[PDB]
Amino acid sequence: MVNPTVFFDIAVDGEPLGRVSFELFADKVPKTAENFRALSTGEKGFGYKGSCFHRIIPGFMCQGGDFTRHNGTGGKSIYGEKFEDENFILKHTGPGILSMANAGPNTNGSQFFICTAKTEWLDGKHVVFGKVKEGMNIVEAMERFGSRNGKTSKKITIADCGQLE
Ligand SMILES: CCOC(=O)C(=O)N1CCCCC1
Repeated sequence: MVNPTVFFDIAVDGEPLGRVSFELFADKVPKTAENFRALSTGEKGFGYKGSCFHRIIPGFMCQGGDFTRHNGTGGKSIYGEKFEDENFILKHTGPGILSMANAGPNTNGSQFFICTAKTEWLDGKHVVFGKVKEGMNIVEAMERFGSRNGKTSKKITIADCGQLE
């Protein structure tokens, strides 16, 4: 151990954009970090590779991780279907925060978002579990394919993903 590092290679209608890497806070939210880690390697036989960022809102966040329905209504965890909010120790303090999307309390599956700003109104509502390490420039590039309601102007996909260490 040590907190693990995962990467995504991002593409735009298939054209490579670049690599984003994340530190996952297994020291504070081990169950949540492990879900995202395993979905990033695909070790359970499903996961993030090939999925899209379906909702990108400039100045707010980039949301993805629905690998089952590919529209924001789907996705599942490595623990069945959904799991509890683990804790809310960490806060949405600024750009680069990685946090769990949900449909209300205790409905974590696979969907997640990457903040591009401080979003303190999500504190206590979404479980923060990591941060961007490398590639914030790529997140900023992704953000530019979003819109105010979150519809993307091109398809923003996870071409590849996995664990770095
Ligand atoms: C910024 C994260 O957004 C979400 O998790 C999301 O999709 N929703 C927020 C919670 C209610 C349903 C809609």
